[PDB]
Amino acid sequence: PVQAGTRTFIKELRSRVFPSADEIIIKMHGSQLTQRYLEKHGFDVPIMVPKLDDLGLRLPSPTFSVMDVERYVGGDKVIDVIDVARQADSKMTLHNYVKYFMNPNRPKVLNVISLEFSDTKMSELVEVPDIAKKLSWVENYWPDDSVFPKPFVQKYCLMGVQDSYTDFHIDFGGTSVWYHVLWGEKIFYLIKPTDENLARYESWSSSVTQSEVFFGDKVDKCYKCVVKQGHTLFVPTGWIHAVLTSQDCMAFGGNFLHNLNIGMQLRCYEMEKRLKTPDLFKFPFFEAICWFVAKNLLETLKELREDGFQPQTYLVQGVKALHTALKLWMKKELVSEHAFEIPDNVRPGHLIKELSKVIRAIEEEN
Ligand SMILES: O=C(O)CCC(=O)C(=O)O
Ligand SMILES: [Fe+2]
Ligand SMILES: [Fe+2]
Repeated sequence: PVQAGTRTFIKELRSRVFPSADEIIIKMHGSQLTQRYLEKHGFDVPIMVPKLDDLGLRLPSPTFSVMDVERYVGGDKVIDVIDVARQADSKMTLHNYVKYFMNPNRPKVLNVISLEFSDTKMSELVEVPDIAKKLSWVENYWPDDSVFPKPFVQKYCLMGVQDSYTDFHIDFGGTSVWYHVLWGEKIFYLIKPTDENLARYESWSSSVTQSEVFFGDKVDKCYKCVVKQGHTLFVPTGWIHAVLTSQDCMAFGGNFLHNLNIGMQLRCYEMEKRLKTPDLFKFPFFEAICWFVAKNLLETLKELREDGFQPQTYLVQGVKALHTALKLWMKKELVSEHAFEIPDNVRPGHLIKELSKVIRAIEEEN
């Protein structure tokens, strides 16, 4: 058995020659990446932006070190660290990790991918891509008067040593993500969320041998995408991926929900419940925001309707998806676990009704 994360597993991973990510990803300029563009062409595949020009992405120069991160963040903060060889979660202090990171003789391969710092002094040193902020649900529909706290999943600092490996997974809540390498290099293994691939992934996740079975071998194509320094990668909803730190690296990233692929976002969330993924603890109120969005998307439609216009395809599909989800969460035999997530500004029974007819119309009036 070849265990994920081990020196042996890495020998095989580094030797396989996967189909190039160039077969599917789109490379564009920071200026080309607009909400307008996405709403027409769709956001169904990874988008690569080689130069950060025009992304609105601001961050410390290529010399920003791991030592600086400890200063700006505070070596005291306890962080989640990954023992890659054992594919297990550990704990440490930003101080001890840096000490480990800088020692030339690393006795083990440890990785940091969950350090959220928007609540620290290192936050001012970073501004996320404008596109991410334009699409982000939290950026557009989160009321300043809710009881639920606003989620901080927009700024992560990643620091991994050579050969750190994150096994295949789908980002929490089915969120999209942006990724930038300050220095070093990351290698992404990307799998398209085809119905076949999603079923198989959920199967592989709920099987004991998951760690001895390379998921890349269970699908038709596993695209190798090399993210070199200065590059920014945008991974869309539901994409299954694994990442390998080919060399000591520091990168930044963030997660965001949007109106383009609501169907896939709802499918990935429901799957993550079925597998009881500890990751979902990062978007505790995914359902709360879904109600907020439904109210807004209902409005947009009510308008286009009362003025004789037909909505864009993705918007009907998306709203129709929210409809099923909201209705499922209200079932008498289930509402007891979803209830607390219903905002006090929304009338559950009523909203699901307004959605029902608005969808009824569009479907019939077409
Ligand atoms: O860097 C890693 O090892 C994993 C990163 C990742 O999965 C992400 O940004 O969505
Ligand atoms: Fe991920
Ligand atoms: Fe968001």
